[PDB]
Amino acid sequence: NFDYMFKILIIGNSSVGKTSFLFRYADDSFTPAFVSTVGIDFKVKTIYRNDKRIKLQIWDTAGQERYRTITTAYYRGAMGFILMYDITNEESFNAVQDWSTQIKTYSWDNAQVLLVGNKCDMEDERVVSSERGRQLADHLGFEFFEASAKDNINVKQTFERLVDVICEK
Ligand SMILES: Nc1nc2c(ncn2[C@@H]2O[C@H](COP(=O)(O)OP(=O)(O)NP(=O)(O)O)[C@@H](O)[C@H]2O)c(=O)[nH]1
Ligand SMILES: [Mg+2]
Repeated sequence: NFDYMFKILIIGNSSVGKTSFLFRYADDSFTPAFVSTVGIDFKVKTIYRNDKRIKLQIWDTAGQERYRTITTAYYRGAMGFILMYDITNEESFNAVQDWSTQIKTYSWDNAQVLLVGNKCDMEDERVVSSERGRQLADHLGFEFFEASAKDNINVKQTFERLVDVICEK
């Protein structure tokens, strides 16, 4: 049913929009409701790149600290990570460094990572500049993206770039 299968994990503080990000990408759907993820969830999505069928096993992790042990247990085997924060939430941005270290502690075999500042549609409520996001991504050695699960801005682009760097690894 596939030529390659890439395991991808979406991590970051609770409420940054990780589930919404996946919901938009996999089902082209979005819900304004906040239904916190219990531990970890996943969605499989088959994409077609260079005439090849790549199965994307996407794990949607819970952001709350109490689920750290449950979620980090899935880091090994992950080939790509979407480290997400909310442009309207400073605390979620300040947590990026620690999320980055978490990836280093539990990930294996040079997993690829993209830093994503979600909810970019909330321009009037923005608290973290794109400049700061880009600057942190650079220092962490990650490529940067700002996106919107709500307005469907850069969700596909984010996932496709991740698939590219994983494939070209
Ligand atoms: N305006 C806007 N709201 C968004 C966006 N993405 C997600 N949200 C909203 O932010 C809230 C939390 O989103 P959710 O996807 O549940 O976040 P999460 O990071 O998965 N949470 P947890 O880690 O607690 O499971 C929801 O109310 C959702 O509608 C976005 O791009 N724009
Ligand atoms: Mg969630």
